[PDB]
Amino acid sequence: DFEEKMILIRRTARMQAGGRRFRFGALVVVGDRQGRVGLGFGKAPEVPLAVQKAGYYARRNMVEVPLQNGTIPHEIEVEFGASKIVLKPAAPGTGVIAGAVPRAILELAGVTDILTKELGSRNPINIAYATMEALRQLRTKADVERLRKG
RNA sequence: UGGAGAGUUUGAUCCUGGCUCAGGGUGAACGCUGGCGGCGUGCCUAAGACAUGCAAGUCGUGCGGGCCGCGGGGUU
Ligand SMILES: [Mg+2]
Ligand SMILES: [Mg+2]
Ligand SMILES: [Mg+2]
Ligand SMILES: [Mg+2]
Ligand SMILES: [Mg+2]
Ligand SMILES: [Mg+2]
Ligand SMILES: [Mg+2]
Ligand SMILES: [Mg+2]
Ligand SMILES: [Mg+2]
Ligand SMILES: [Mg+2]
Ligand SMILES: [Mg+2]
Ligand SMILES: [Mg+2]
Ligand SMILES: [Mg+2]
Repeated sequence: DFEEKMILIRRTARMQAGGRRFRFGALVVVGDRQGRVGLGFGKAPEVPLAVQKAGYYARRNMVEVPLQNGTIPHEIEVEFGASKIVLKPAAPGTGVIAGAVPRAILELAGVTDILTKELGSRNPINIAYATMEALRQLRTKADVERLRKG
């Protein structure tokens, strides 16, 4: 059903009289490679607990990606903080031309041919968030049609 | 029919921002190594200095000769 991908895991530290106190951050992608993708970022005392928490959170955050012959209905450029993502539609045979973060998402989203580009802050966390916002914003001829029918 | 990023400022974080790496190219050079062939290519520096040979001539159907030679004439 849903395939999970781990974007990254960081160790993060905090301070107390005595020393440092770690936590673990986990960014996890989940999708059915059939138009549904979810992002999840969970943290916990230990990695596993974190990951699991991430996965659990991903499923809580789903996006309905309007796949088309394997690509996206058009181009969007989304800015999440200092990270900017650029998604450009492509023909078949192209493949998923993207950095690891946007890829993992696009792939589990069902996207198969797409032109991508990371601009601004390359921060994986905000890039991944930038992506979901991009996809989430994709519209369709029918969608526009609906909106401008009035 | 066309576009991937990564490492590094912090105890940790986000940002800014420089440095650095992965790719492609070259009339190359250097090191270790070196079997065959085809096609290309080879002073990028002193437009510095050059031994030696060759690199622009040809025409007797424009012309008159010199030199070396043969043949035939005008005479007893
Ligand atoms: Mg770090
Ligand atoms: Mg900005
Ligand atoms: Mg990435
Ligand atoms: Mg930058
Ligand atoms: Mg500082
Ligand atoms: Mg440090
Ligand atoms: Mg501080
Ligand atoms: Mg940088
Ligand atoms: Mg040769
Ligand atoms: Mg030659
Ligand atoms: Mg020269
Ligand atoms: Mg010379
Ligand atoms: Mg000269």
